[PDB]
Amino acid sequence: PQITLWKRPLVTIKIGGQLKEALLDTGADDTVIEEMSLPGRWKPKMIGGIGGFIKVRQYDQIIIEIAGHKAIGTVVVGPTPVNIIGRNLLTQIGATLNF
Amino acid sequence: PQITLWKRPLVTIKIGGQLKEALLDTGADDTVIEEMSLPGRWKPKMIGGIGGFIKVRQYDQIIIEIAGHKAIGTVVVGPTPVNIIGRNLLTQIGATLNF
Ligand SMILES: CC(C)(C)NC(=O)[C@@H]1C[C@@H]2CCCC[C@@H]2CN1C[C@@H](O)[C@H](Cc1ccccc1)NC(=O)[C@H](CC(N)=O)NC(=O)c1ccc2ccccc2n1
Ligand SMILES: [Cl-]
Repeated sequence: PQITLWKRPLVTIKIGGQLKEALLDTGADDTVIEEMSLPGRWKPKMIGGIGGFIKVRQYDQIIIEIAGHKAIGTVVVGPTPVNIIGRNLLTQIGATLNF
Repeated sequence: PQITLWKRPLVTIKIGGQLKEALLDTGADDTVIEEMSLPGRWKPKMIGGIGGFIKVRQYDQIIIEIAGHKAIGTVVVGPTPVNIIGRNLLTQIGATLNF
């Protein structure tokens, strides 16, 4: 698909057996999901953005289906107001910015 | 151009006659620039991100070149860690996300 940016580039994802809405975010290093349980081990991390940092739990080798495209990678979980698909998974579905 | 996302999508911008580095950010509603002087009056705005909110100065109808493409629109100035080109100006340069 080609997505114009007049509005927020929101898509449906599947993660942990759950459907969620998420933002396709070229300005994010990481994939940050609102609080949910995920399988396997995790470790704590601090991630920063405008405003400062938040504490998250980092889970590795997590599969997410992103608007129909499967990708695997590290997902961090914590108190974000918006689920964001960052570059670590955007690369895996072949996403590019074009102008 | 076609910009992949293995690295941060950083480009050169020109604002106020000055060259700066900025991030092309589909996740950002607004364009946020590091402290600098800009002409005219400003109005207040609060912008929210991952760690919370920051106060910025909103300047309308600012001329800015982005990777060689001219945009004229709203920029907010404040204590951002990274200059961010958000959707308000990405649309003016005709940017799309594709996968
Ligand atoms: C810029 C503004 C207009 C305020 N918009 C936003 O911040 C919205 C807010 C939304 C609600 C909260 C959840 C995030 C979404 C998406 N974001 C956009 C989104 O693209 C945002 C833009 C950004 C990039 C760089 C630095 C700061 C801010 N990115 C991020 O928040 C990601 C989160 C992450 N760690 O992966 N940060 C970074 O990728 C990142 C990179 C370099 C940095 C250097 C110093 C300090 C912080 C740094 N953060
Ligand atoms: Cl990863």
